[PDB]
Amino acid sequence: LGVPFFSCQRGYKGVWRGDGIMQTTCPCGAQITGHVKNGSMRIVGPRTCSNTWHGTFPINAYTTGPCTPSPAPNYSRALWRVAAEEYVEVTRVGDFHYVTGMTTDNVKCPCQVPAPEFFTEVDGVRLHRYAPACKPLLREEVTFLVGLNQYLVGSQLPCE
Amino acid sequence: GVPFFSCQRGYKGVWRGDGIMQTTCPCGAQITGHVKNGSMRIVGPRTCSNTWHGTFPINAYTTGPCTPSPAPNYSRALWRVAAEEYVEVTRVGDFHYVTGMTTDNVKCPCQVPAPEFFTEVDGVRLHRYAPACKPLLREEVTFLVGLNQYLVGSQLPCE
Ligand SMILES: [Zn+2]
Ligand SMILES: [Zn+2]
Repeated sequence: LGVPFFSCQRGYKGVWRGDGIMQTTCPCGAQITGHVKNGSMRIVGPRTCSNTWHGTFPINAYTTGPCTPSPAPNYSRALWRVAAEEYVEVTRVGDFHYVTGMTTDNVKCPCQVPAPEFFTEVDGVRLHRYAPACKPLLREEVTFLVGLNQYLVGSQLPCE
Repeated sequence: GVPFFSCQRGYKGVWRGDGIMQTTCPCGAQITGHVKNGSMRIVGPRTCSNTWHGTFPINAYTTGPCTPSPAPNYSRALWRVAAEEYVEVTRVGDFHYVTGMTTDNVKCPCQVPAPEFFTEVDGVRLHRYAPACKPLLREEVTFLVGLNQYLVGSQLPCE
């Protein structure tokens, strides 16, 4: 049962790539419409959805339309999907990035981070339509694989 | 919006996640997929090739909690390696080769991902959002893996 405000997903507010009409459903039940033109989204929604009031658009498995978010480069943390059902948590310090969490020990991730629009989530905001459930993040005494080498959790990504 | 001929080529195979998928084919048809045990039951009008072929066209109008889990035994795939750039990968046995790219000097990861990370596999789109694919350049262009450069047609180095 969707409930106003308490059920609401934290939506995206920012630059969009592509123009047209976006459509989504907030977990509260609200249908949110985004009118996108020149990188900017105008939000239409009901009074009962936190997204309507914040001017945000909750991206999820029920999002449709031609546009995609282009997230701001000043993010702190991101969820990066590195295998079919596995995630690494990326922490951005300056221009450097660190794997600070993972869903399973010895998860293999690419040696460099992609552009932020390839992240599943940035600072708690979902960016992708399909995304597997994130398992609880392991942040202690775990390692990740890059090729043949093992790196300790908190390590910088090999290529930087 | 012409029946059969406007139609997008759709996916048929294993899905992960069970539940109800919905999409709109470019012909205008609404197609529903009921996913149970990784298998999809199609419901659609007889005016769409996807109904007639048992397939499900994944695009910007797809909704539902499931995703394709394609067999690792494709021949060619489209791989989105930058915001608006793609590489074409050709598989031969356990080896992969970059056989096309949308711009010269594209950088790509050294390893191909699992197939569900491809935007297209053998002409079947797998991803909901996907930027338009510019013409694929298949000759006299280079791709980069880290600091190393390779001519089109070359194997990906982490193999
Ligand atoms: Zn809501
Ligand atoms: Zn059709």
